[PDB]
Amino acid sequence: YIEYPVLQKILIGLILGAIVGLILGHYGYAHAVHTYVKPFGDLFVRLLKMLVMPIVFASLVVGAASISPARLGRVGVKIVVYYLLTSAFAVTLGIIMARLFNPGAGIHLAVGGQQFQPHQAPPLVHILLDIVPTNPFGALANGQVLPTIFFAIILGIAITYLMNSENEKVRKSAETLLDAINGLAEAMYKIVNGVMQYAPIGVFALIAYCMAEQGVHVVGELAKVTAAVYVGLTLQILLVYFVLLKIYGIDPISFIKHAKDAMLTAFVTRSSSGTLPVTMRVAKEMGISEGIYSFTLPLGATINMDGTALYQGVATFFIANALGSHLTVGQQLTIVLTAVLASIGTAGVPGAGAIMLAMVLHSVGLPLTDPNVAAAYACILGIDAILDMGRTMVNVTGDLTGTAIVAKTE
Amino acid sequence: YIEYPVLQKILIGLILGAIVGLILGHYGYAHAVHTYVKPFGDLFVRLLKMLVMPIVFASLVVGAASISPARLGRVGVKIVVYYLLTSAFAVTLGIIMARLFNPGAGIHLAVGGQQFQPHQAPPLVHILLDIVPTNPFGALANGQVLPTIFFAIILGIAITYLMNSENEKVRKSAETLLDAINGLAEAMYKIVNGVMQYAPIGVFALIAYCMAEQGVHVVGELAKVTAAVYVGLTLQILLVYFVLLKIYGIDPISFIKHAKDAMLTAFVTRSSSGTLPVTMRVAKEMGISEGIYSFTLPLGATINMDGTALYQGVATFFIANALGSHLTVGQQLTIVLTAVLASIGTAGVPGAGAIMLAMVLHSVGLPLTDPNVAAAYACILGIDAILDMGRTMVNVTGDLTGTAIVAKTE
Amino acid sequence: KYIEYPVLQKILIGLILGAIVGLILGHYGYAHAVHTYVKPFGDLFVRLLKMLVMPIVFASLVVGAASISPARLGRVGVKIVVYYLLTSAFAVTLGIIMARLFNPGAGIHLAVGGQQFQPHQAPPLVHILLDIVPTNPFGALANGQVLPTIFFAIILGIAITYLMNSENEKVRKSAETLLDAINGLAEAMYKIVNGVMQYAPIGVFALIAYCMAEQGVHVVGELAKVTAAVYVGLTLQILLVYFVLLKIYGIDPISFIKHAKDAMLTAFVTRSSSGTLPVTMRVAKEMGISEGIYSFTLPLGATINMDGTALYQGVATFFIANALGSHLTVGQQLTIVLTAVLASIGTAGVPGAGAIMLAMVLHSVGLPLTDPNVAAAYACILGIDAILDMGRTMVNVTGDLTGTAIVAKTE
Ligand SMILES: N[C@@H](CC(=O)O)C(=O)O
Ligand SMILES: N[C@@H](CC(=O)O)C(=O)O
Ligand SMILES: N[C@@H](CC(=O)O)C(=O)O
Ligand SMILES: [Hg+2]
Ligand SMILES: [Hg+2]
Ligand SMILES: [Hg+2]
Ligand code: NA
Ligand code: NA
Ligand code: NA
Ligand code: NA
Ligand code: NA
Ligand code: NA
Repeated sequence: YIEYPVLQKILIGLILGAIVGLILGHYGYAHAVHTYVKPFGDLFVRLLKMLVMPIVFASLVVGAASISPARLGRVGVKIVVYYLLTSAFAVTLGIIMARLFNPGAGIHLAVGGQQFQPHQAPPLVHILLDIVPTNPFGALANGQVLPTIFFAIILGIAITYLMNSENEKVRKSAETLLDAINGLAEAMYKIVNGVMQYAPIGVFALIAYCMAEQGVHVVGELAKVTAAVYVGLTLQILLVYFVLLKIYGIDPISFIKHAKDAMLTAFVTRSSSGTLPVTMRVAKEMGISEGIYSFTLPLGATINMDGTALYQGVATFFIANALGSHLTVGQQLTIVLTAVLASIGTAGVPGAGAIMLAMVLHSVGLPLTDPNVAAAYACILGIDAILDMGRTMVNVTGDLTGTAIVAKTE
Repeated sequence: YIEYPVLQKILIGLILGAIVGLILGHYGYAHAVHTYVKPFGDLFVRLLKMLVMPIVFASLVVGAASISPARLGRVGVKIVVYYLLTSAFAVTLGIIMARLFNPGAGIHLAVGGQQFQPHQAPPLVHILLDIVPTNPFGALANGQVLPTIFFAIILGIAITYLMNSENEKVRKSAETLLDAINGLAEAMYKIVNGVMQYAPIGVFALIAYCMAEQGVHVVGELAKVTAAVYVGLTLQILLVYFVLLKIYGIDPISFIKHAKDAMLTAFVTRSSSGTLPVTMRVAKEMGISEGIYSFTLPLGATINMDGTALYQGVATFFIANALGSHLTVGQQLTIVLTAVLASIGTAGVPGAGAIMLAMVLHSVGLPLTDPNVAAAYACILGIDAILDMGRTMVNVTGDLTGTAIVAKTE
Repeated sequence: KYIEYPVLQKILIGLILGAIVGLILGHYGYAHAVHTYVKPFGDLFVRLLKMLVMPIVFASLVVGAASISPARLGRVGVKIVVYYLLTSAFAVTLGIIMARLFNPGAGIHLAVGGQQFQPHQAPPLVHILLDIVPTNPFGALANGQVLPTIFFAIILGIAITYLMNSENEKVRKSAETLLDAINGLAEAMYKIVNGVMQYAPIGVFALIAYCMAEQGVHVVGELAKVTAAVYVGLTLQILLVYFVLLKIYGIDPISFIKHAKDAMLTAFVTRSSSGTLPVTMRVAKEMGISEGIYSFTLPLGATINMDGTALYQGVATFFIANALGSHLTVGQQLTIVLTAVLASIGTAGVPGAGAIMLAMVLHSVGLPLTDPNVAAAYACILGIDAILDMGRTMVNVTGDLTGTAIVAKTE
């Protein structure tokens, strides 16, 4: 009986969660909320957590095979260099956005009864080294997001080199495997949309609790982050796209004139993908060559989400702050590096980057298996659909921009 | 040098195990049996244990893709509804069969020196929740039958939805994967028949011991179960099939008249599969439409083993009773739910349902990694080929019945 | 990266140049400068190999087992696998007796944890056999467990083939696409070998910049001792094993080498059993051998049938035993024979294949690479690998040309 505008569907359980919560954080005892409504956001949280392991790894084998030299011609060398440098700046700017806003801190929580401890971050030599997983199976098997990453990328570059192989038997294998890995990837996102369908219930319970148990003080903080994000996203559009459209030859204000339909679709769809027969239509409607908008636009569909990278920058900081954790330089620029990858393999479905955030949380020090960490995560997971729209939308823009700059080079 | 009627082959080591045992549980010291002949049933037990994990999972991804809406047309909606409601009643009736007989209890054993403890079955909220595996890889990797299941069925439903996909790249992946997962499944059953070949040795040692060390008191108890099963199987045939054949239009006593050859083959083959060019032949020799007996008969080959579902009902109870464990309501109707699935993905080979029993043992509270549990399992594993015949046979009948009732609807 | 040279000479450069930056800094300077600074670079190397060890035991053996599996090979190949299996089996026997003559390692006595290597107590036979049917195959791979992993590979790869014999199509296509996927893991995994093998000069540099830094000059001999124990076993294999049965059948054994010159030298410098196949099959035709005979056997001997590796894995397991202070027992003696047969059977035939695959046979005698001491002794002999890899690679290639010629006479 449940099938509605799947974005409005959430926004309904969200403004209506905040309200069933807030009041039962008065008249009633939110240990009625705690015992009864809470397990439902938990069923939600977990269902995502599930996907986090397959879809880090499955994704990155695929996505790594997407860029791998020598697997892309020089028409695509001159676009990946763009994609990589653009989405890297985006997280830099997400860090500096959430460095301006203190999104979270003062939302101080300590769920175990004890405040989050950071287990002692060890000698550099070991921390680097300790990421070549000694048994890659083990890595996936239990947890280990980092090695699991290094092992995906390593495989995914190898995978491609076997398609270059002078041998047939070797190539058909190499392929059928790369195929099977994708399809895991895909089927795994199919499960995302699965859970995303449970999402209204889940998101209901999630801020029926942030409102129930964090008082009204969270409301601001949740907004503070939204602000930190959007005002960074449009700070990205202005200080980052318009900045280099002007550098090359494309009239930057009129760029938006033709690219209107794409971005709005990207916004309300909350799916970088959904907006591609809208993006490529727009792409043709601005001089762009058949072969150029055929490579780049549907490759920027998955790889190249500046909107996600900035998101995962401000999200990692919202968790740091939540816990009571000084996110250190170094682990600063880890966020830059890890949210680049974290973006690179973020689906471009509905709630992709919220799951993929785990990867970058995990890599700075905050493992989702840590009551405190996974509390601060369960919170920002509640205002995700609200970020997912500006997010999705920039992600789509960033492909139209790069397509246009490299169009000028050809 | 060993190649005989592979069913008579076992029944030889079985009546000749019970005899080498029983006597060496007198004149000689069955700590000669314990040290010398026993490791040979163990090599057997383990070899099955091995398969249990791949073939729960590989099976259920495949088998879930077999039913998954929307993957089956309404000709098969009107048969799966049958299959699911029939095999469900079968375990209900298996529970009530072994509720009448006390198959096991008084076979009280305590192998660790200590009697089986049940580790404390925790808060409902957690027990449900705690089956969305947090890392699917982990789940399989170490043990975890339940989540492993949930994740199978969740994947296999997703898998199918990608074949519905408007995209080609997406469908070919989705396929090659679903292909690879099968073939695991298959190659895994190939290993079953492997082990099943060692089985005569294995089954020899198994009741050369139940006879050596349990006294003669077991002999009855082993029969008690056989009784509890067969008199449940033919109680199924009479009170369940004849009951609804009479409800629709098919003359129920004459149904058996044409279906003779199928059932006997099913009996001696001990392979639901072997009996399909025999089942479909009989299916044509009773008015059934080419398209109807083409869908349902070879789909009832794997899915829809009323005979297995009942088996796993009475087996779970034989272990409960063996240990000294009151199998509780709830975990009662768990057995109903779990042995439905446990049946749904039971191979339809030789010794399929014996392995797949673990899945349903495991799910009530008795994990095969618990000396006591896996002692009670190693015993009933010895009279498996004796059940496997009545079992196999009903499984085959249940497809011919459903085919005939849904034939009347068309 | 600017780094692309004769990839074998490339290593031999960082090796004679490691030994020299090491040796001296084990005087003037304090090799706790070496220890803190240059050492992690060999470790990045060691680890990168270790990575591969698990996939490429398993992926390899599923494939390789499907290579032999009856009934998957006709009687033209029955009469060659029987050769291959008996030849490579004797090779490790001869590797054991080579390193039984030389004491390669011992007196290189090390105890890294501060404590000397303990052997954890090798349990009742019944359990030790039994305990190799992995109870959860996933578990096995997942965490470590080389032996079961193997048993489970070989068990699958035999089954895999049986499904291709299947009267059913749906059953065969699956069976295949899977057996395809598993290969390609296999293959992609060895692509990663060559990857690491490219880092190798750095890695090998650091590795004996240390064995030279911290083991004094005493190691230098010991490292050579092994090389000796290997080569003088390899050419003891050629003379006492090949020439011995070429003379038994009909082929003039000294003139055999006359036509097979080009193949062996290529095999030597390539350090790649595979690279030397359009060289091996060319020579194979230039000695009467039938089109159908040298088409089956030579490129099947490419991967399966590395006498040169089997002997290597024999002397290597002994170099580790000796290093630690471990009496390698009979039983675990003939384990080495059995395990280095398989260990060879699925050794890639790439560059540094058999060094990785050694882990499989170390692991199966009692020395698990997860044991500081064990994986110290391993990191050492890993440094003089490219030096062995040449004689090794080369014999591996010879042994296919021999078997091809003997079974040629039978046809
Ligand atoms: N919302 C983004 C992906 C993400 O969730 O980060 C998109 O689909 O475009
Ligand atoms: N014996 C059944 C399956 C099972 O063992 O439960 C059949 O093959 O029909
Ligand atoms: N060097 C051998 C394989 C090995 O390293 O053992 C070859 O490629 O022929
Ligand atoms: Hg919150
Ligand atoms: Hg018994
Ligand atoms: Hg050394
Ligand atoms: Na995008
Ligand atoms: Na992405
Ligand atoms: Na059936
Ligand atoms: Na079944
Ligand atoms: Na070879
Ligand atoms: Na080999």
